[PDB]
Amino acid sequence: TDKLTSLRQYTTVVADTGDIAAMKLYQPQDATTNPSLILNAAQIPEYRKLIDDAVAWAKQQSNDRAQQIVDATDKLAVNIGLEILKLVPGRISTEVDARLSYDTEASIAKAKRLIKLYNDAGISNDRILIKLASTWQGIRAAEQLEKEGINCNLTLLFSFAQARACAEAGVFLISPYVGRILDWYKANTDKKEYAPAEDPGVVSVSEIYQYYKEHGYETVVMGASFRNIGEILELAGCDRLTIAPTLLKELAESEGAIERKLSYTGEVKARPARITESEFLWQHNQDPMAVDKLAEGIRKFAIDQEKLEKMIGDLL
Amino acid sequence: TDKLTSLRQYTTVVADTGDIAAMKLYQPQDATTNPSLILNAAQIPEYRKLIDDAVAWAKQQSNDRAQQIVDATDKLAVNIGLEILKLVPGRISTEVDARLSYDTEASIAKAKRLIKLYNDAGISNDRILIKLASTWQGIRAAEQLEKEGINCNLTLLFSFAQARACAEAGVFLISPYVGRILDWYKANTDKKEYAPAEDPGVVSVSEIYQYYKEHGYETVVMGASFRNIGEILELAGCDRLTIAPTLLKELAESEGAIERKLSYTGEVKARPARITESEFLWQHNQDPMAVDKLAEGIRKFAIDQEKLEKMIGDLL
Ligand SMILES: *[C@@H]1[C@@H](O)[C@H]([C@H](O)COP(=O)(O)O)O[C@H]1O
Ligand SMILES: *[C@@H]1[C@@H](O)[C@H]([C@H](O)COP(=O)(O)O)O[C@H]1O
Repeated sequence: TDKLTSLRQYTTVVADTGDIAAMKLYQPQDATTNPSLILNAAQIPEYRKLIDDAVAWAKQQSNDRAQQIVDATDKLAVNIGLEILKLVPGRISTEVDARLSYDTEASIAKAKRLIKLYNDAGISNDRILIKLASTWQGIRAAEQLEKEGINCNLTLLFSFAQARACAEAGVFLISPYVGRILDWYKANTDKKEYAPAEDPGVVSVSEIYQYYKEHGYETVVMGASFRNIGEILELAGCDRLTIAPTLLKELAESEGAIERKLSYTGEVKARPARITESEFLWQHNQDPMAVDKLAEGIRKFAIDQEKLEKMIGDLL
Repeated sequence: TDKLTSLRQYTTVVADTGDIAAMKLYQPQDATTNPSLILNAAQIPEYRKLIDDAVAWAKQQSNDRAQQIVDATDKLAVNIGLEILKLVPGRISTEVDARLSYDTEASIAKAKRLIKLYNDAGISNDRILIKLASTWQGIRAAEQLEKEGINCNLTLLFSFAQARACAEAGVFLISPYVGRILDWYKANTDKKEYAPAEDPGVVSVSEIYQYYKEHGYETVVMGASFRNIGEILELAGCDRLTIAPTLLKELAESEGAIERKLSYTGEVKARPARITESEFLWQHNQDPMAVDKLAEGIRKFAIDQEKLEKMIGDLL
């Protein structure tokens, strides 16, 4: 058989898309969305119903334009999640407004709001991951949310400091990036070609996986952001991998068996003291890639939130 | 006469160097040092005495190598400052260990330590600025230090969020950058030639000046980091400008009178509520230049601190 089937021996495959067609085709365990994917899925003609339903629902919650905008955008994201959950047996990841990324209290509130919308639609918390940026503030939000029974997907994870802080916070899942790290290295160094094992994103996630397993952390490691199938294959054995339909298709069309790459077979090591905020900030900012890309990914998801709001505002 | 004399009609000229020769030649009101300048000034043959004196003093404070390293490096910076104060009637800026930049409590302690060294040498606080990075943690450190009669120079100021937070903290002085902003724009955009008025660093400091004066803030605005004399001339009227000997020389050798560029002639405007940490983080991270350059400048100054420590460690 094919490399997607072979990968699935080792790794739980997750579909990184808001498109239900992919869920039907690849029958993934979980799915991930993000504000950009929500904005793109809103353009799928067959999703016009979901948009109109979100708007109609919002208009019934209040007579305030600003609030209708927020209600409609949140309901759209949730409506898309609900369609996906009809077709995937595991989790949907739904991302909070990235404008809240440096605000712990606002992020906790938004997570609870999205959870409420799902719960009111009949979906329990065991089917949802609230996805948010792994800034210090986001990690602290997640720590509290997990204590209150809300499982999170900590994302935009670039530096080891972020990885460590997320594990120490006991978050349900992390989605550390591969592809965006490659992007940075291609843009900021003269090496524009990497063998899969030397891809800096592959190295990053591999190192994270090892750290997590060597210290007995239970946080799920889900690689995210991919540019090529080689990156994915180098991470075979990662707990989960979230992969866009384009690369799911490439894997399914690639013949051959693959070997497991990521394993931990040793003893559990004693954990350090928790990283402090000051230590986290020092260490994250040692990493010029992580500095740039965390801030950038937040800015970009925030822009897409604003674009979604503009789309919705025009329909009220 | 010359452009340096002409500039001095409008702006207090400060010498950006650890080299006493410059203080004698240009007779500046104040001087600024930084960890890189301290490392460089340590290489001036005539400063060997200052180094040997710092090491000998350190060895008398303790028999602990780690502590001697810190004591000697701090004493060297102060010894250089003391030499400069013999030749300048105003302030010396002496910068704290940049490794402390994301640690408010450690930064407060270091500032007080340096102040103690100066005070023990007979120098009062009205002659000293403790220089530190304008991270949130540094601004909070400075806010407290000012309440305790220690005047600070908040530096590595790139974003407007930083400028606003520094003003709101009531810091004695800021040293926002011009030249490093130009550096970033040349490296990250296709425009590698700027007319002085369009130089993004000039624009940054000009905007900061306007904001400070329009809201009645008393914090001194001292432009820092220069790549050419045109940048400096565009800021004629800035409260202070700290300028390296190379450009002081260029200004002194340029004939011609210059006009004042930076002025505020209006009414005092009401201040907003204080920017919160979350707002500050959001706004700072909107600025990819500021994101990169704040973290980078900290990393670089920290490296120079380590290099200084290596030099000292070798002499114990
Ligand atoms: C959410 C998930 O949807 C995304 C995605 O995997 C990133 O992919 P690129 O945009 O291709 O880098 O990342 C998580 O934050
Ligand atoms: C301290 C001061 O010494 C420096 C200096 O002005 C920066 O100049 P470049 O190194 O040429 O950009 O800046 C303050 O932090």
